[PDB]
Amino acid sequence: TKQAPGVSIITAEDIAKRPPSNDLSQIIRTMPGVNLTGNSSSGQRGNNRQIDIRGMGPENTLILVDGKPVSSRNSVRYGWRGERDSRGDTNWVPADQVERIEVIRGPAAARYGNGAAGGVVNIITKQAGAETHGNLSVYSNFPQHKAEGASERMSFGLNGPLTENLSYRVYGNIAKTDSDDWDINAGHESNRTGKQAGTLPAGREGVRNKDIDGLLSWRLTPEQTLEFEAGFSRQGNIYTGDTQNTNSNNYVKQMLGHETNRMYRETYSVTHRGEWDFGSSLAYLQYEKTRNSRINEGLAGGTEGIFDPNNAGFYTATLRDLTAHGEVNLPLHLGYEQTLTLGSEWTEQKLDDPSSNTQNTEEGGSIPGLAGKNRSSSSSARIFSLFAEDNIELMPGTMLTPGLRWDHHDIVGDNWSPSLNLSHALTERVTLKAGIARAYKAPNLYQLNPDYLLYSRGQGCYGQSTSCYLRGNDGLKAETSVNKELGIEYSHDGLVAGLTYFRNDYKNKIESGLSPVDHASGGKGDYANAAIYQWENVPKAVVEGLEGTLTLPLADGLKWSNNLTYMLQSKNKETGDVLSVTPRYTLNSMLDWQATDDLSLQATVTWYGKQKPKKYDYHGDRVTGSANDQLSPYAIAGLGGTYRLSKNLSLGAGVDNLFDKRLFRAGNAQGVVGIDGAGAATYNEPGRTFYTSLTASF
Ligand SMILES: [Fe+3]
Repeated sequence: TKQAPGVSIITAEDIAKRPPSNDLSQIIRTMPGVNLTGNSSSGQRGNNRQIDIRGMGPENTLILVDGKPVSSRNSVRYGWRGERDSRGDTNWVPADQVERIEVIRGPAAARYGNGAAGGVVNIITKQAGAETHGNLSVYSNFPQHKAEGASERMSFGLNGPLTENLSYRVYGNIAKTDSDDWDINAGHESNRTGKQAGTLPAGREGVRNKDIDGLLSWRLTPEQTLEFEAGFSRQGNIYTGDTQNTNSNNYVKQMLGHETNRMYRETYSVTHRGEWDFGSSLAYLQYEKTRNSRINEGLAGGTEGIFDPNNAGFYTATLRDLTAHGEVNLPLHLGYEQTLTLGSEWTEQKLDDPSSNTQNTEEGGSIPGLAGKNRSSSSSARIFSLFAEDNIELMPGTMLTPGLRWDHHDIVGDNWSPSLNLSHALTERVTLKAGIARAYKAPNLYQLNPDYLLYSRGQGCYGQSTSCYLRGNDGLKAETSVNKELGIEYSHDGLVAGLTYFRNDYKNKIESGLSPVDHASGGKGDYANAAIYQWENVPKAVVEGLEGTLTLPLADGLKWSNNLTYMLQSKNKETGDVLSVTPRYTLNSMLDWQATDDLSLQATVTWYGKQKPKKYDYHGDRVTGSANDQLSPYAIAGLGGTYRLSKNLSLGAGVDNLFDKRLFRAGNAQGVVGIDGAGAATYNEPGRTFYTSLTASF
């Protein structure tokens, strides 16, 4: 089945039948335990939502492609409020070239090591066969309201042998998602007075995609395969006014409709796969080079994450990410039928950022230890990792799975991530599952680099109105989480019913500090001698909720599926504020009618529960007025079909958001001077949208 406790598979069939516009996030997010959320309560860049597992935030969601980590978003400046001006890392593989997606949440994901505290999404691509196969895929959508960005997507796939032991697979994609009109939020905006009069919170960023992958699979022996692949992707945005704080200047307006960031993402990977009597071997080298070219932005206060007119033009941040992976697997007939997996891992992140480390100390006074001018462009970290997993069978149907992961981070120090997963046949129809693991987060190179410096005159300073600096902290402890999960599932003859409880106890979540640890010396006027805060480790936080699935076969022809998220708690236990803002619940329902041999018809509904904004502002003070505004529960319905003309040719068509339920980004969550808060109204919900699709394949 497509749901067990902790885990979800999305198939190619699934992707086919509920096509995403462009980014996979759209379909990935319908899994139990998954939200589409920011990393923080700020609401900053809040139309740039990413995949969240169990309310742990997107930085704790590890994206793999064919088991190889995607780190590209680490090339984007990590801001005061724990957001990046990033669209996330799910738009690198084109929808129609995906074989399947694995979503692994909580204690079952901790093994994957660094940044699987939320969970792991593994995007798996279609591979070459025995014969040569190919495909050509087209999708085009059509919003009812012209404001809203339409999407167009053309991908090709082409696979097979060339020798009896050589195979290849290639794909290409071209896609475009029109940005929402600059003014789509007009009249829904938060109340904006004085200087900040006129200003608009922005709709969805557009994106242009170009993805090209090649693989060779070289099988030199019966029991030896060697794979080479290179990947080339490019995303360039279409700007529609977005800024950290929703303020404007002239440069902003100049760029409306223009490309203001481009990511180039290049991957080369060597993968050797081994299978003999004693068991199975797998090891790879990936080199990921991300170039993040974007218009220079301010780093101070309300100037944080707006285009800086003083210093106009592009800079380029460079991420070199190097990953090497080894495992063997050993069956052991030891009384207990069991299987044993041994592994090393090595990673290096090199970050060059020419712009992030260029906040100066003129207005706030200088900081002992930190040069005010031409501070290093370099951060790096290496993690070395050992692990073993034992997959024990105690008695046919029971499985006990203990594992130890050990990580050496070359700055933060040693981590021990132990794990244990039980699954238990209570009946041939019922399985009880329980898991407790300590998952791992290495601080990001922004949080960790004491040359990385943000400044506020006071509007963004915790526990005061005076000027303050926020500084990187190479002393930081890693984030750990003890993810508990207890679940039950009935599964028999396409009747599936499951309910999981999850609680993640969240130690040393890394966040902008609350207390000053120093005061700067000198500078200008009332701003002189600013406070120094660091990135610190909040001692305790908790998330808590429920995952449900129910699948009823109404007839042979007819399948009713449901996935449930219910978010019980999300508490920073220090401040008492929320971690993420997610909907109180999420119910997805598909009806799948196999209405003929050839035709198949789909109805969908999503219910989103209430959404509540953060309680406290940047000061730690209780928010007031429209900063408290919540989002009411609402639903989104869809009808679609796939009508299959032949073995060679299939067509799709349907409607997202049948009833044109629309929402509009009013701004960020809290008030600043001149810009009333928007509470939970931080994102744009798209309206009615027709779509059509075409797949030719052999
Ligand atoms: Fe300010």
